[PDB]
Amino acid sequence: MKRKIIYLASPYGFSQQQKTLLLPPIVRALEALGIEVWEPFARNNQIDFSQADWAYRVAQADLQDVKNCDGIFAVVNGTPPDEGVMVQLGMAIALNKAIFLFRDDFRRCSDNERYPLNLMLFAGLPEIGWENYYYTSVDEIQSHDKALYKWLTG
Amino acid sequence: KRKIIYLASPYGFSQQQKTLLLPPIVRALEALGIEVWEPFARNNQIDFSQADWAYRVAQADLQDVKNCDGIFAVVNGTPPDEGVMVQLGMAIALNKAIFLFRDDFRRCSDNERYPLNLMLFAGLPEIGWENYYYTSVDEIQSHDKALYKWLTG
Amino acid sequence: MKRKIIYLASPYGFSQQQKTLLLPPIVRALEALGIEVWEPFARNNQIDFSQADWAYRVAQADLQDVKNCDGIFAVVNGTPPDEGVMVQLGMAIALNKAIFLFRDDFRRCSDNERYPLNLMLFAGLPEIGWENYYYTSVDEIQSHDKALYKWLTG
Amino acid sequence: MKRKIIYLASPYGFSQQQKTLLLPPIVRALEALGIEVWEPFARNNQIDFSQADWAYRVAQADLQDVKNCDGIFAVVNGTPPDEGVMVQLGMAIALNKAIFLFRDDFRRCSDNERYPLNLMLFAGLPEIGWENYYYTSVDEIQSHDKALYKWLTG
Ligand SMILES: Nc1nc(Cl)nc2c1ncn2[C@@H]1O[C@H](CO)[C@@H](O)[C@@H]1F
Ligand SMILES: Nc1nc(Cl)nc2c1ncn2[C@@H]1O[C@H](CO)[C@@H](O)[C@@H]1F
Ligand SMILES: Nc1nc(Cl)nc2c1ncn2[C@@H]1O[C@H](CO)[C@@H](O)[C@@H]1F
Ligand SMILES: Nc1nc(Cl)nc2c1ncn2[C@@H]1O[C@H](CO)[C@@H](O)[C@@H]1F
Ligand SMILES: [Mg+2]
Ligand SMILES: [Mg+2]
Repeated sequence: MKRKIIYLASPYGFSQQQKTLLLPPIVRALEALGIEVWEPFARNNQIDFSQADWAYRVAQADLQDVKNCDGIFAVVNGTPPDEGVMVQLGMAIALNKAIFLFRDDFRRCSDNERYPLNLMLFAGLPEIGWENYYYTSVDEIQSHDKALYKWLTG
Repeated sequence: KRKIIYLASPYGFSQQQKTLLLPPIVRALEALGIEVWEPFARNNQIDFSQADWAYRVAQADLQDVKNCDGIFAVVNGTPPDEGVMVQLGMAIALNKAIFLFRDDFRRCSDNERYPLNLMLFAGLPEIGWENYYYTSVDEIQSHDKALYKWLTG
Repeated sequence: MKRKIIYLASPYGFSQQQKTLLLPPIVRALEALGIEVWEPFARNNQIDFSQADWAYRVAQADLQDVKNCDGIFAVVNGTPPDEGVMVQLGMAIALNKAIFLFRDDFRRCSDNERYPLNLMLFAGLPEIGWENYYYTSVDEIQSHDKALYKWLTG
Repeated sequence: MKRKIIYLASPYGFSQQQKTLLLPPIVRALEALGIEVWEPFARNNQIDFSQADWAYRVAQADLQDVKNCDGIFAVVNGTPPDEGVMVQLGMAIALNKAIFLFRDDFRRCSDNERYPLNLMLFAGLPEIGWENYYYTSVDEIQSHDKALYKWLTG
């Protein structure tokens, strides 16, 4: 059937080693669920970075990808989470996309007891049961008891 | 008549920043005839004894961005605040007017065109985005920049 | 009560509003205790930024000032705390300077349950009683029940 | 003769995927030069993390490790660099250890023209030729033309 499209938002493309070693396993786990993965660092591989307007066109391309995804899978590691990822997450919330968060970072960093991060990151998630959309390890992505799988199966 | 600006900032996280940094910016925005929605003030009366206060603040902030006319996002720091970034994103996706403020003199970015991550500028024009980018509090009321022009059609 | 030299390490010089509104109140609070305050953004205001070596000169003068102060007063607001403040805090720890920390940020941001920040920031403070060196408001700075006041009388 | 000891300071132990996949390749790059690698997350994995005082014990062990290493190899990826790495780098500078910086993150984030990061990170490096101590990929670590190799071989 038409594979669901996930926009995989991450800061992992800014580092040589992270792009090479951290992203492929996450892409693989998502694809093992039957997902069509739009990964921005891969999807922008061929830009003419010769050109001065390259940054604006990457921004417009990323904006179109988020508007056309079915859901976002946002890597929100780091203190704080990446600002580009955060802009993409807020776009997804406002457009009623499916929302899934990933953080295998064990530091807690927040102003509230309910959420391990700034509360805005959870605005598009339900009040009760948001943890089902919150993944804390790559091997958890495949879980039939978590929200990504449930969302794929109607 | 007056347009509504959502003033997104991390300045409510420090007692000193909330009292000393925010009022001057609120004053500058109001002196242009803008009705300013400042989230830390607008949620002063939310029951912070309750466990669900974080969810109610998040929905209130989401509703405010949906109902504001523009966002005025304080994007100081390396990197800019993540909640501000989420709210700027809602605003871009909802076709709100967008204005950015950064009086931080550090450059922190992935590109030479823009002083920050290019996603922050996704909702601004390709040419002339700098007219929407304020680098000092006293620049806010400048008649040559985008905020004043936006009020006067 | 002695006139000891405090190096006042902060990121508040990087923002125009912060430099003029947040930093002076902390300078005054320390000076109200009879401290000689070494504030780096003012102390290096007489440097020649016109030529390209100004960053190496400022880095060296900051290093000397930590070498010669009696204690550091590190403003460790932000998520995370400022990296230059962090380097200078590490210099002061290794140099056995007195250590005092300031955080009026409400957000707890940490690896661990003992301390509100990354544990390394506290390596130079006692195992028990470190709270007495940890200041969470401008008003608290002058309290005679906290370590800064007692250090001046020692 | 005793092998030179490098303290490998990084935030990579806070993320399960980063600890597993990013650290081993760097440890191997350093060991292939004959270095004894002190990596803090592994060196403290035997501490009893059920007890409340573990945070203090890790801080003191990290402090002692920096005092007893010959050099530090500081992973300063991220915006900004990790605050614990920064404290450990500051300790290393004040204690006249050899200093080496690693950043394969292509984002530039700084207050100056000369350096790609906050100028304090370079205070322990010479004014001229500091780039020789600054590594931008795992593959560069072994370069016979950069400062680590020269430091090992007199
Ligand atoms: N320079 C950039 N290149 C690419 Cl391919 N993507 C970028 C860039 N800057 C920001 N982004 C986008 O924003 C996030 C990283 O900040 C990613 O989800 C996505 F890559
Ligand atoms: N705790 C918070 N309270 C309020 Cl009223 N707003 C918050 C809170 N945490 C995050 N935010 C929202 O996100 C931004 C700061 O992260 C602000 O624009 C806005 F306040
Ligand atoms: N550009 C800088 N100028 C001065 Cl005077 N000090 C600086 C600069 N960049 C970093 N620092 C120093 O490091 C910290 C800020 O990162 C301060 O404690 C101290 F100011
Ligand atoms: N929880 C921590 N455990 C260990 Cl072993 N080291 C830590 C911890 N938190 C901070 N650090 C130290 O500071 C840096 C990470 O912030 C590392 O160089 C070193 F690990
Ligand atoms: Mg099919
Ligand atoms: Mg299955």
